[PDB]
Amino acid sequence: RERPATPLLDRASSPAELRRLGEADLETLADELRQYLLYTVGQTGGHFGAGLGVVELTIALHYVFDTPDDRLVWDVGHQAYPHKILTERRELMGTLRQKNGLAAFPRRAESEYDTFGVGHSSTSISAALGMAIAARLQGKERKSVAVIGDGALTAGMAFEALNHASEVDADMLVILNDNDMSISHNVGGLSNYLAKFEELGWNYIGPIDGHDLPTLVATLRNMRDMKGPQFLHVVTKKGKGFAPAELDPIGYHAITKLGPKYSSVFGQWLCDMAAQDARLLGITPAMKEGSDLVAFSERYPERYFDVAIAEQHAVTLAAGMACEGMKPVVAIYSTFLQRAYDQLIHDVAVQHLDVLFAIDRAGLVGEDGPTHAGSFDISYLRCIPGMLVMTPSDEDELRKLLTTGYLFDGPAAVRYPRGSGPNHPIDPDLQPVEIGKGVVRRRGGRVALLVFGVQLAEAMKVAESLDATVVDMRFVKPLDEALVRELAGSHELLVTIEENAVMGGAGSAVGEFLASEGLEVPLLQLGLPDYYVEHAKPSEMLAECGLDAAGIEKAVRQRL
Amino acid sequence: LHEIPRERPATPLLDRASSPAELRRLGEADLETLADELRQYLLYTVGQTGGHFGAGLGVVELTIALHYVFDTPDDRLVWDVGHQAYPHKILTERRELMGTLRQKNGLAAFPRRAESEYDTFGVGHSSTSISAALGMAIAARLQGKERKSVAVIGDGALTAGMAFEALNHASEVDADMLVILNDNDMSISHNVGGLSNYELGWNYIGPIDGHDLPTLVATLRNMRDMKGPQFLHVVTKKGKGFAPAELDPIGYHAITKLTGGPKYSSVFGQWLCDMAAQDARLLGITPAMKEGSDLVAFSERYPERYFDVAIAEQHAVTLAAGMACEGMKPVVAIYSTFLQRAYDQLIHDVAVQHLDVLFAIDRAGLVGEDGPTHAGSFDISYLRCIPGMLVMTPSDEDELRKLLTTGYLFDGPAAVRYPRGSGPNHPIDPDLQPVEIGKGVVRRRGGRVALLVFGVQLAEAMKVAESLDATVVDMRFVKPLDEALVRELAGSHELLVTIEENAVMGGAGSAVGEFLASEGLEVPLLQLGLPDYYVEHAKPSEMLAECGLDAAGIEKAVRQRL
Ligand SMILES: Cc1ncc(C[n+]2csc(CCOP(=O)(O)OP(=O)(O)O)c2C)c(N)n1
Ligand SMILES: Cc1ncc(C[n+]2csc(CCOP(=O)(O)OP(=O)(O)O)c2C)c(N)n1
Ligand SMILES: [Ca+2]
Ligand SMILES: [Ca+2]
Ligand SMILES: [Ca+2]
Ligand SMILES: [Ca+2]
Ligand SMILES: [Ca+2]
Ligand SMILES: [Mg+2]
Ligand SMILES: [Mg+2]
Repeated sequence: RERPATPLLDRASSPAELRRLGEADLETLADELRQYLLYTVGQTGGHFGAGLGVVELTIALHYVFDTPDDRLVWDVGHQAYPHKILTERRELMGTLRQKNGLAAFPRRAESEYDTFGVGHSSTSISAALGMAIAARLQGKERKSVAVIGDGALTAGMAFEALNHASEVDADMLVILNDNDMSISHNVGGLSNYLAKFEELGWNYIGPIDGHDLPTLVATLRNMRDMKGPQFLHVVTKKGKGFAPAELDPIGYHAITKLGPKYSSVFGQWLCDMAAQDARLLGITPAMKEGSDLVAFSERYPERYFDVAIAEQHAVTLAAGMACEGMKPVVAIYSTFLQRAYDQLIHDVAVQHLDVLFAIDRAGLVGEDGPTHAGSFDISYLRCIPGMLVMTPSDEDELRKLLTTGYLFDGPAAVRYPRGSGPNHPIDPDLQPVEIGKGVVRRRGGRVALLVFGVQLAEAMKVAESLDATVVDMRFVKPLDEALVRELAGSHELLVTIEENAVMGGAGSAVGEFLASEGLEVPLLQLGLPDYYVEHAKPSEMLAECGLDAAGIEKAVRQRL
Repeated sequence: LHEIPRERPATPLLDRASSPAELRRLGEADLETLADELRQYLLYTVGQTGGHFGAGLGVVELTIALHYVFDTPDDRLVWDVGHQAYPHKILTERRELMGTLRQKNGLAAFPRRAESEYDTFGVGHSSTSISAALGMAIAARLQGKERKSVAVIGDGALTAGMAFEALNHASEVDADMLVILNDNDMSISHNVGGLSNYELGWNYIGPIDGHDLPTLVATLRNMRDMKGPQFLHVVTKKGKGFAPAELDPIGYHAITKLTGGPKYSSVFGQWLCDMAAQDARLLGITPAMKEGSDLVAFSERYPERYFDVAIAEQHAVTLAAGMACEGMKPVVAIYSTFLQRAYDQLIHDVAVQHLDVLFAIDRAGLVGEDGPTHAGSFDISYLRCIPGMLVMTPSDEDELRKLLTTGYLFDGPAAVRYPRGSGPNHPIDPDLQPVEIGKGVVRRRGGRVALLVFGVQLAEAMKVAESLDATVVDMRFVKPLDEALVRELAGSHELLVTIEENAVMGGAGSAVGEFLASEGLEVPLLQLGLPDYYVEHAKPSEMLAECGLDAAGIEKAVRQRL
């Protein structure tokens, strides 16, 4: 495709210009906007289907509300490409999700029309409420509007926000963008009720057709000046306007521009262990596709649990299953495990319950940017007593360490990144490895590289030119102290490498052990720096952070 | 009743109901006399040891009925939070152990699995019961076992987001479980919330009188045998049967068994008021902990800038984010152990956007008889790894005031952590002045050993330092760490010692170690802090001594390294 002809959209580069068009033009503007959207997303890749579902709703909102003075908050923000296109950024969409281009989601630093950097779901009601409370105290006459999906509304913090808005009699509008969809279909008790609020203290209106610009513009006009907590139920269709996205809402949730993934390796381990042990239970907070429980859910429907977007519940539910003697596996991205932290600590680890966490998207995740980076799980997990914390270096180690944490009688974490690995051979057996034991991959001298994770291949390259010792550390928390102690006595430099924050990370565990035993060897900690890495392709981000061979080699040489 | 008995009461029927099995052999005509005896024993023993008071009083009839109608321990009973579960413990082979309650080596504060097969789920934090119960019911049905599952959740606990996530899921799996809403119109403070002022797939019964044993047994029997998501609305009174407690539900939430400086939370409360008197932008947030965090005076003087979000730690932090987007200045008062539940909101909504939000982290460190479920053991570890966080550890009351001011005036996310209880009782500067960020204060010049203290062990460290003639630093700042001072002491002394009331793993001491390693400074480093296990409940002094964090334990560790 090439740049579609869109003369009307070209007269609506900002809400004020859009607000100078006539209602008779909005209908045509929608077709134009859908065309430009389809065009640019095909040029760069990105999220697709949900943006198409809110083209009409996004036009109406900027037409009826005094944005940017009126505050508009988008939940998740993956459906916000139309919003960006109408807020001075249409002509920059060709840079979307590229280094130094537009970010994946609304970002305050990127435009005055983005009230709240989003990425994680279910924060919009809370943020809109806070803006509304502040606006009221300062006597401003601002509208506060939150657009939340029926999937994002399943999170507990959205219930908390709706309860609190009722309490403070907040003048805000919550717009429920109900399209019956999540990434997968929306499965949950609330989804069933949405198919068929006022009790909670909200003035409910709708449902209305979210693709009826005349109705949308009239409904919004009326609700725009009503007082107190207002709730508009709108019904949209994911992929509206593109036939094969309407047919395939899951596949067209996001598209690419016009060796097995680690998550696939996890999924076959899950199926293989389930065939061998009837105790296994697989849990995901609405990420069946991403974490890849697809086969598992089809082959063992009775042992598969999609808890919706409820990371907290996912974890405490696993704890309860562990009380009865089952073996739950919580599949969760490193960034989303931040939201279940208290359940991991209080309900699982304090009780030393037997729960395995399969921590995907560990490290840098690329175009989705810093809201989704898996930068912290080794730091936040390893300070927790009882936690077995593991960092596989390739597909085969992922399988083995899954097996090892699974069989371990206690809470265990295996983290691994998005994408593929060095494509080494995978042993089909299902046997564990000894806990707390590293593996020496290269016997060298002078400098030793203690690798926790998938930088091992890069460290081996470094090691051929330096003749370094290379250790495939497998465990962070049950640290292999004996190995570290001998390495510290036989080398002049220990170098730790990890795709995790340097502060509090795996290298610091080595450092703590060094300090406690009075071992005086020099130590160089390589890992993620103390700032939020800007979106780019994963290799660009790794290079920026010095976690490619060139970066590792340079830092090692300069230390020596 | 009007007095707490000082001598063990006569409880002939209670003595015949030492476990549910024998409780179930009594007759309906006896349960109401059992309840009266249970209530008397409860008052007696809680007056002997201290403990949670009013919430158990209100579930005395409910607990009797439950163990009478349900086949416990085979049927799964899960108590939410667990502070109301003393009667549950009295009826489950522990009545004669209640005299050890909340003491070192005695019964714990909450139900705990390793303490009794009658405690299906260790609790302390709230709102986990529906999840844990739904988890047990799913397993039971897959193992083909016919057991019942029951969660007893208070109206306060039900304001939490996870409880909603659990109700939505239970209805979706069509789980065979009973949720009982123990509704007494009360949290710790009055229950403030939209849910308070008041289909998802459950079968709702009630409300019913939670103190009428015959309706309870009748209804419970009925619902024990119904299928699918079952939901019983029961209404109780906090303090039922102890007049003074029904007249003051807040003051009798917990009691002491039957002089110093201000509490750190009281210092915070005073700081919050003074700073609100001079800045009209300041907003105070607590998730239902107005008393504990001590926003009492603030909430009375500045009602329009005080926000209690109920037991909703997550909304609390993201609300603050939004307040700061409009130029207001939110202060989130939150316990270390409870900030664990809003970690994602701090990181993604606050830290990633560098929003101006101050976190006053109370109950940092060991918290005493409440035991490991409430310990503030990790906040230094889980916050210092987050980019953009200013992380601060005051050593006394005046330091607390100064670092609150520093964190507030700082434009961005700041955190000030402090323990429960009182400090060394040093003069407090009435002014509102900040200190320079990232700079420690040399409080003693010695030699050979340098103590780098992050927080309230400073006084104990100063005692060891005078005995050893050591150098002592009051570090004040973990995350913008005083790199120049550490480096100076590393060349000057033979041993650096780090002291903090936080896990050694990932703690402030390891921030020092990270710094030494990156500059290749090779000085011996001894890290004192909290060990890598869960410290069993005791008096705070007893827990701190177990961890080596009093003057004697510090000196022993130092002198032993030397
Ligand atoms: C806390 C959290 N967990 C998981 C995700 C992964 N995720 C990205 S989009 C999405 C589903 C969106 O569903 P919905 O709210 O209805 O938006 P829609 O696409 O249906 O318009 C999910 C689960 C997330 N963004 N945040
Ligand atoms: C996540 C969390 N936040 C805060 C607390 C503090 N807390 C302990 S007990 C209590 C009140 C709970 O009220 P409720 O559930 O209604 O039981 P009641 O005391 O009325 O019987 C609170 C807020 C907690 N236990 N957990
Ligand atoms: Ca796709
Ligand atoms: Ca083999
Ligand atoms: Ca060789
Ligand atoms: Ca160790
Ligand atoms: Ca530093
Ligand atoms: Mg949806
Ligand atoms: Mg209550």
